[PDB]
Amino acid sequence: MKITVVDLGNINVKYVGENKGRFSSKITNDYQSYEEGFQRVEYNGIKTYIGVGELSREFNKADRDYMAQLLYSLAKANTADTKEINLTLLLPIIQMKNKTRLIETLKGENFKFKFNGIDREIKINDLMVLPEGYASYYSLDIENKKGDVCILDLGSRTINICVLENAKIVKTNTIKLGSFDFYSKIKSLENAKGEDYIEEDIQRLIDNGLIKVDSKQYIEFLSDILNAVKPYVNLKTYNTIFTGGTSLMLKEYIEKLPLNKFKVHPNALTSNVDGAMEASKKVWN
Amino acid sequence: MKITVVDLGNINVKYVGENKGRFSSKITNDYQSYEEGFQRVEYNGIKTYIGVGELSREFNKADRDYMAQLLYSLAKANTADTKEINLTLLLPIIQMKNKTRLIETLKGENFKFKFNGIDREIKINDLMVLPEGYASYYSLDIENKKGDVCILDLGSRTINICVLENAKIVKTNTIKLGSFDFYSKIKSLENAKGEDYIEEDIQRLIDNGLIKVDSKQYIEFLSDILNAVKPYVNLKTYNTIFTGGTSLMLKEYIEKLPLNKFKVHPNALTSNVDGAMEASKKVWN
Amino acid sequence: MKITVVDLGNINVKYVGENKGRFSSKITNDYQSYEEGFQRVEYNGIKTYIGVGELSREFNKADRDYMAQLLYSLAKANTADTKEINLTLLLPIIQMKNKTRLIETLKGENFKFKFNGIDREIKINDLMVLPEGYASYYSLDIENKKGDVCILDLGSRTINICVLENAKIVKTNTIKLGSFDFYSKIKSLENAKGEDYIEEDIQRLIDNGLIKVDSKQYIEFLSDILNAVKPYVNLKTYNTIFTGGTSLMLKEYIEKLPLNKFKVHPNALTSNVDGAMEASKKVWN
Amino acid sequence: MKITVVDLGNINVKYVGENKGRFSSKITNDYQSYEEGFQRVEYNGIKTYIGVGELSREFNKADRDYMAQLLYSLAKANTADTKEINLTLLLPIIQMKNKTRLIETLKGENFKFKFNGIDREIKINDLMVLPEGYASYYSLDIENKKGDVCILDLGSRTINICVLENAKIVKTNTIKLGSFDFYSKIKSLENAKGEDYIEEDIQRLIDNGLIKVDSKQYIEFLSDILNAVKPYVNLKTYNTIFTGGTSLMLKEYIEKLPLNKFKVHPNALTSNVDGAMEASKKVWN
Amino acid sequence: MKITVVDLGNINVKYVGENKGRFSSKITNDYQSYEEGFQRVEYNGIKTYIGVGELSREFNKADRDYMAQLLYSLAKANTADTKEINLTLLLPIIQMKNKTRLIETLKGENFKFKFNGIDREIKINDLMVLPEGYASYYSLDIENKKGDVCILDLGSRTINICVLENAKIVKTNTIKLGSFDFYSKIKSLENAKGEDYIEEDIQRLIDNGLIKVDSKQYIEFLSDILNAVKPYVNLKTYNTIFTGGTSLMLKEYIEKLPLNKFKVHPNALTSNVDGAMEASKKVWN
Ligand SMILES: Nc1ncnc2c1ncn2[C@@H]1O[C@H](COP(=O)(O)OP(=O)(O)O)[C@@H](O)[C@H]1O
Ligand SMILES: Nc1ncnc2c1ncn2[C@@H]1O[C@H](COP(=O)(O)OP(=O)(O)O)[C@@H](O)[C@H]1O
Ligand SMILES: Nc1ncnc2c1ncn2[C@@H]1O[C@H](COP(=O)(O)OP(=O)(O)O)[C@@H](O)[C@H]1O
Ligand SMILES: Nc1ncnc2c1ncn2[C@@H]1O[C@H](COP(=O)(O)OP(=O)(O)O)[C@@H](O)[C@H]1O
Ligand SMILES: Nc1ncnc2c1ncn2[C@@H]1O[C@H](COP(=O)(O)OP(=O)(O)O)[C@@H](O)[C@H]1O
Ligand SMILES: [Mg+2]
Ligand SMILES: [Mg+2]
Ligand SMILES: [Mg+2]
Ligand SMILES: [Mg+2]
Ligand SMILES: [Mg+2]
Repeated sequence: MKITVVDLGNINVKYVGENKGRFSSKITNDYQSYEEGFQRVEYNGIKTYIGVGELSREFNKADRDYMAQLLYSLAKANTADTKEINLTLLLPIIQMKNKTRLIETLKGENFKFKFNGIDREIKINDLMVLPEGYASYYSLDIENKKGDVCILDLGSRTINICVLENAKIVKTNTIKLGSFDFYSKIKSLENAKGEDYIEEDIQRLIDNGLIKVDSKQYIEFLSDILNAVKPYVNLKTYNTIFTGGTSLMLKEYIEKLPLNKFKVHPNALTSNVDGAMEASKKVWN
Repeated sequence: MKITVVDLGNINVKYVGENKGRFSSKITNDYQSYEEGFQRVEYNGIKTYIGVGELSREFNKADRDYMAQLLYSLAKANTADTKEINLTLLLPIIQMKNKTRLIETLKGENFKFKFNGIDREIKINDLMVLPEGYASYYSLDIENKKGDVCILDLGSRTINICVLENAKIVKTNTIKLGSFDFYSKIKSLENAKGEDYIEEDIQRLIDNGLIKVDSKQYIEFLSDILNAVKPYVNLKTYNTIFTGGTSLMLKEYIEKLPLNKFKVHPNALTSNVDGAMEASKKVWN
Repeated sequence: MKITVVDLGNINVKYVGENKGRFSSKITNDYQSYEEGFQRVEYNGIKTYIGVGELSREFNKADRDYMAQLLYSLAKANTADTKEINLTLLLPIIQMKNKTRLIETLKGENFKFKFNGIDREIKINDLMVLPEGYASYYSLDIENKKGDVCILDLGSRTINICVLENAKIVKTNTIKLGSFDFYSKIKSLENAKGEDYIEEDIQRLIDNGLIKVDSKQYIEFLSDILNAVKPYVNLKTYNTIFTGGTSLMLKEYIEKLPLNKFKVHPNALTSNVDGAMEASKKVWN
Repeated sequence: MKITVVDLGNINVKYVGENKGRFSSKITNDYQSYEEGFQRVEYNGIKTYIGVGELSREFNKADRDYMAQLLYSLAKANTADTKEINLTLLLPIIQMKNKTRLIETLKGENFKFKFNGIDREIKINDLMVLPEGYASYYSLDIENKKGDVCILDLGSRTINICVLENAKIVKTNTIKLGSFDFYSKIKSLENAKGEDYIEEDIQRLIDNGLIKVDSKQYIEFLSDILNAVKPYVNLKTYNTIFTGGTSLMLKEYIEKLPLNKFKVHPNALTSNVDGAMEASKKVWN
Repeated sequence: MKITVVDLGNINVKYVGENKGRFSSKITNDYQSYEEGFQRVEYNGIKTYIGVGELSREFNKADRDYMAQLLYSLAKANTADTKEINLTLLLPIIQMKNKTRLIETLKGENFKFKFNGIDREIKINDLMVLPEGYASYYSLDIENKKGDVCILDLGSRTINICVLENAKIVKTNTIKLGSFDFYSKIKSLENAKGEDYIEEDIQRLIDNGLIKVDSKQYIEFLSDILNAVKPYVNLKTYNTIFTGGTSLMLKEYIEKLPLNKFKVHPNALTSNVDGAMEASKKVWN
């Protein structure tokens, strides 16, 4: 009956159901003293604390312990009364076959968990999967759907390219690149001097004003990503829809490109979500 | 019982059966991630995606992998219930003998395929072949049949000339020329500057308004093609029926020629089809 | 006085001067910790490390930062004592006009750089440019020069066609295709399962024996490239000289083609170089 | 003349000269009653006792009081008669520039110290520095040098990655992680109940059989470290040489990994040393 | 109804209820002659004198005879008329589970005692527990709450670290270190000569001017404690709130640190108290 959409991502998780929201992808099984105060979930005896700790960089996220984050997001989005729902997940546009390994472990399965001590249960009627980026096309405005466009999702580690003709797809591909590599680049020179920064606590340093990120590093990253699209797409053609958090991160620099026609998707963070979410309304409803 | 007509072409495929239509000749065996969303056919274990990828420029189209496009067109035109049909193909007016290599591989053969996962089968009672251009004469209006006319099909790569006396043919020939050479000419100067266009994604650029095609390039192409007909035909004589997509592409420029009597065939795209299609009604029915 | 020839390429750079050689086209401006141990060049304050990092896929290589690779190759080929030389570059047979943008930035210019810390300078008397593929004709054996031949360079991203009559050219063209597309095809199915390969570290995987490249993928690539030459050349005619690294990559499969007369150029890697290099001896000497 | 190599480390110090050996990195300036019985060194009036006390966890070990441990190791390795030597230190592969701050304070300097009351002096002709991990490659067996390998040093607090092509480096990086974090994890749950353990006296508890370390904690640590290498290296590729004491600590669990090609370096403790030590023979001798 | 907060500590006890205050943690069951004149409490027949004698150094203070000090503090803070109250204790941020052993022995229990001969009774409605250091965050000023801060309590024997994001915690840990170790260090060299000082009567000697504490011993202690926080926190980041009596003891030396942003909490002695005390108002009121 209900519908829930979850983009696990690699650094951020974005959920939309009865209530929408997002949080950080950090997950840790490390033992903790003051359990009351943190967000956590316990499944079949193993406990995990969310929003802190490691980052789960493993590629092919079909098997990167997509276990605690999913249930936590389901509990946060919907309410306790809800028991049966329809899940619509978003996988990268290249790892589709892994959905076979997904459905087998989820479809028609009842999951019981704690969610900060308030034990509850949940079941899912049927599971559905959509490519990343392609989903966002549905959230796109009508004025851009008619034309031949290119959905370009700039993920933390994955760039997703989906070229759409007039309501049809032509090209689909993925690139191993994203903001994580930029964070690694920054830490490569920061940790060198005397410091101990890592890819996790580095963005907050930029936000609070400790790391002085020169404007041209963003330009270098822009050139690098745009150097990873020429073999597959000519960005001057195929009016482009930038999506993902990296797009918001680089928008003021993207807007000054030598591209005839383009734009940065509004609410890009949830775009890939909302789009797929719209698709759900089309299928079950 | 049923009758189906298929013009494979070189850039476009045009089918007419219980339901008519057309699509692009692009075919690719390349591996694909998001199979659901594309049009495809799998035959004896090998899968091909239609409407995208390469273009299959091979001449003598009797052997240019006329395999996936044919079955896809048959499935799209007719319905699943249909099992036996009569196929009427259109070959160029010079490669007739290759029909011997065609019939042997098709007549009395049952083909099973997927067509986007919905497996089905189909058989063909008997195969029939007609020259290109000659077919369109049947689709022609009565007012032009009586006079001595010249059917001139301007294909993407082949120009077909068939001179008809009063219900009889006198001259028949083919020329290696068409819109593909024009696309090559345009890309020769476009790719030179900084770009990466090819013969496939170049027409769409003209359509959407990126390539500024000067009016006189069309005139140059017109002179080139009309320079390829003087040895065989005097266009002032032999009232001319222009057919093919190139005719629609150049019609407003053809209409201003110093020719006493001529015309551009209506629905030229399907003309060569409809004509031959009429012929089928004459033979089996 | 001296003469130096440099084929920048897109994946490999090939230099010949007083000392010949080649290396990889990978270039990175990324910050590096252990600078001693890598090959690098610093120009006007910006440092670049060669043989590692990105790949610079940008087409129209007249402006793809042809800056560090050039100076590094000049330093490696010649010696420190040399100050003035004559440069003979090789551009694709379609981007000639870009030579105007080249000469202006190079002719009569003195470049100072580090080359792994040993600072040095160099000047170039005059600059010269030759088409790709056409150059290799000079390196060709005499037995093939007399006949009407077709120089076919199979680059990593560009196919160069130059048809030569008896010591004269007739046809000249370029196609966007090469081994880079093959690498993209392989990674399209490899990255899908669970992996993280890209177009850079994929050839080494084939070489060391991790990727199982089926024999028929090479055949598919051969058909694709040979499907990109029919509109311009009939390979049965115009005895063919295959050049480029891709020719060595596919030679044992090229040798089994239904072509009456052909061959694979020896030392094809440097052929395009040596040929043009011979031309230099003709002009200045 | 003589050559001495010193790996200060963070928990253990490893020296090799005329006589090889190792000891603990614990250093304390705390006042002591029974000075006779402990190992100590007094430099310019300040006394320090080695093998007991604090642990000097400060990162960027270029300035973590690398003062008493160094002289103590020099005295223990060589003999009293020796006056002039050549020092070859090992720094992490990311803090190279700090060598500038090192040489200035050491090169051409005479150090006098007590070494348990037997006053002596020593001078160093010239100082040399090598990256950690990279050094161990020289100690590696010939059978592994030819292939493209990955030196992976698992330090107490630092993971050092150095990817070597055929006798050349491609990738170099550091991660803040090691056995110290594992000790912190263990104490996090041990100290909680009633105890007072710290990161220093915790390994001895495991060795003597008081802390019951479940087998799966080692697996968790293995996954954590292997989660810190995917962005930079694919361990299935790049045949891996594990080095460092942590490798010996986890070897029986490393040996059961799903890695096609790998190994644990013999005498890993001194590997990083011996390797660099070999390098010294190449330079001065 | 009433609310009472008690920080037992290890050397000092700090109570706040209807009347606030503090005293020394010294407790002795030793027989005493002149009982009138000392502060004491007798519980179930056993008498204890407060403010003199031993010091109760036992770690895991959930069971270090937290019996007489508690009742004495309750009697001193509130008045005789009060019978029922709500207790809010402060435990270290690592020994939470011991609260289970606490509540069972206190919740819903009536305690009768003497308190210097004036017999009285008291009951507690419900018991509540909070981590040390975390509590002080509530007492903190608003200007520091919004930012990502680090509460650092420097106890007599325990260092408590609690890293707070924007109103949320991320890291929580404890270290065995404090002013008691400093007192032990001082006595190690004082008792050596001819004296008989211990960890109890040593601070008073500093206060009254008998022990000449060199300024650099405080610096050594500062470095030692700051050497015990690098693995868990980078003090340059995470604006720091120093709390505890040791902070007041070292404040003039803390203020001269190379830290960009920090401060010493006002009334740090009661900070950990007041904070938790505020929390009580939030829960019951
Ligand atoms: N409000 C914001 N302002 C600036 N940058 C943001 C904001 N929200 C997210 N980002 C950036 O966008 C990135 C999030 O990418 P994300 O969409 O989580 O990757 P993926 O889609 O692959 O999961 C982060 O690295 C973050 O720096
Ligand atoms: N609706 C249209 N408007 C303008 N041009 C068209 C249209 N449809 C087709 N064309 C042009 O006609 C050509 C199609 O030729 P086609 O009939 O497919 O060749 P062939 O008959 O040899 O298969 C294309 O190159 C296209 O540019
Ligand atoms: N010794 C060799 N053996 C097998 N393949 C090779 C060898 N040398 C080069 N190649 C292949 O040839 C290609 C080099 O093409 P290249 O000549 O650099 O392109 P371009 O001429 O466009 O710069 C590479 O992709 C590589 O796989
Ligand atoms: N003989 C041994 N048996 C088991 N474990 C050992 C042995 N020797 C050292 N170790 C482990 O290896 C670690 C030493 O790491 P080390 O090489 O000193 O770090 P670094 O290289 O960063 O200085 C220690 O934590 C210790 O537990
Ligand atoms: N007014 C003061 N002036 C100077 N130092 C003080 C003062 N009050 C307390 N101290 C110091 O602070 C310490 C008290 O620490 P405390 O907060 O009791 O530890 P805990 O919080 O672990 O119980 C004592 O060692 C004392 O020397
Ligand atoms: Mg994403
Ligand atoms: Mg046709
Ligand atoms: Mg080339
Ligand atoms: Mg080490
Ligand atoms: Mg305290």
